[PDB]
Amino acid sequence: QSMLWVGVVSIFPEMFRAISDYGITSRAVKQGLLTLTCWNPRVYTEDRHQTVDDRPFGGGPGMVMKIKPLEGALADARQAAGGRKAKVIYLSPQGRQLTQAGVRELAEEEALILIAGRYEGIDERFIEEHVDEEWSIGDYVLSGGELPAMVLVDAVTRLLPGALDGLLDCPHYTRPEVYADKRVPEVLLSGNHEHIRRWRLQQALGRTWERRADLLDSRSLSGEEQKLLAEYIRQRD
Amino acid sequence: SMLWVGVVSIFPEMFRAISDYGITSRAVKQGLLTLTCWNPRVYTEDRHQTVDDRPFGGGPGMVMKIKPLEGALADARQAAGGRKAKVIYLSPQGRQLTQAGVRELAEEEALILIAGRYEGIDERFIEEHVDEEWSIGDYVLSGGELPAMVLVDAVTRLLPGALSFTDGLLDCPHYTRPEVYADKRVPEVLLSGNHEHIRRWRLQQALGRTWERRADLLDSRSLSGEEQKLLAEYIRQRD
Ligand SMILES: C[S@@+](CC[C@H](N)C(=O)[O-])C[C@H]1O[C@@H](n2cnc3c(N)ncnc32)[C@H](O)[C@@H]1O
Ligand SMILES: CCN(CC)Cc1ccc(CNC(=O)c2csc3nc[nH]c(=O)c23)cc1
Repeated sequence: QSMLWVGVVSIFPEMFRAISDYGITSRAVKQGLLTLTCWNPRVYTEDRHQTVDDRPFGGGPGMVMKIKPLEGALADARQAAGGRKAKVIYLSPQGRQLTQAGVRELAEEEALILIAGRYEGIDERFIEEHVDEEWSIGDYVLSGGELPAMVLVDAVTRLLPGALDGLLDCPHYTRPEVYADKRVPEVLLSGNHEHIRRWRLQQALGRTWERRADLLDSRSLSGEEQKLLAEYIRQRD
Repeated sequence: SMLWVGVVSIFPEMFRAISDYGITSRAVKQGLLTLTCWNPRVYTEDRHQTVDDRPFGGGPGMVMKIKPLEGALADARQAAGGRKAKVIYLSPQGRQLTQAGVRELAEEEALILIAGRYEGIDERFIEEHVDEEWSIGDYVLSGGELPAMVLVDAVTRLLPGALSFTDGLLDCPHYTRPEVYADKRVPEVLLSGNHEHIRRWRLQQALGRTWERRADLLDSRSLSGEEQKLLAEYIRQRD
């Protein structure tokens, strides 16, 4: 009955408590908006040492994940999905960088089977055969795909209806009015509810321009927001 | 220990995912990593005031107070000792983390990471105490705990003894046993070639895969004579 079924293929399923016990994903799991199941490839091995790493063909340092244990856990995950259209995602640095655009696309799916790789990664033929899409969470290399898998689940979950632009946010201020010789901008303490809306929007635009100008090349600035940005750039030291 | 990490988060027990598992866990055991947590809620004035307060000027949502954060931070600073500690705020508004930044962060002796929730943080605390602001990518998460864990993991691989985007290129494909799987056979160069044939093929595959998937990384990185030939040969023979 859940609006998104997620199956995670990982040798560390305990690690995923970070999303099952905490936050919006945890809430969604309880509310039944998200079914979160794990599939340890180690419980699909033929030896007592639960060996899941194989040597690489052509030498070189590192290990490759063993194909048969992965095959097992994937088949089992596919089985539990039922009649749901399940997209198989491999979390990989070589994948399509995840952006909110991709998150919206992934949120439209009814089932997601996420492969959390380890060591040097998973065999190319295994990808070629089973994987539907490859995603990266950013241009940095991590030790495994469990944290990227959890990041993907969290990002998509917020979009699931009931769980809860291209412009950075405005700065935020809370109690006290003055702290360590630093005072809250007057516009917030004494100002119109449309002039606070004005200032916040102007700060949003300005901070985006200052830090993430690329997000503004993508965006198409309106008349109203170009004037507030011009005001920001000119009213700045 | 080699590197000292202190995490300022309202969910300190979430960090069990990196302290108990993988390379980071190994590093903590081996004594290369020192992982500590600092809950801001155990620093309020009264145990009645929440960590989340109201935003000045109205609007929807909540903000994180300066005092609870300031307490945890001054305390985290104390435990670092004589170590030069860089204070990082994990935020979507920060500049995007790349392997370049990871290498820079790995050179540090101590790191104090600030994880916030969906609520903002009072700008004055940032202005005053934060040394760097980092984002893990252009997507919205509920909080900075997973980005904090991602930062710690990325950095700990670089710590000597614990064990794409290295040379600005993606990686080559990988193949393991069996020689033939699902009617697909391991490229001969790996089964029969020498250690020079293999280097050349792997480099050609890394170039080709980068060109195919992340052409932007190639606009940035300049291509050499040997590389352009390996890439031309990749493009022209791909099909
Ligand atoms: C040592 S890393 C990748 C090594 C190498 N670049 C490769 O994939 O051939 C091992 C695993 O961590 C995951 N991973 C690492 N960095 C990632 C990132 N930036 N985004 C998503 N997954 C990542 C993937 O599941 C990958 O198979
Ligand atoms: C209070 C302002 N929020 C909009 C109502 C903006 C906002 C703040 C904090 C978050 C939570 N994000 C992080 O803590 C975070 C920390 S690092 C990071 N990297 C990529 N994406 C991220 O969401 C993050 C999300 C939105």
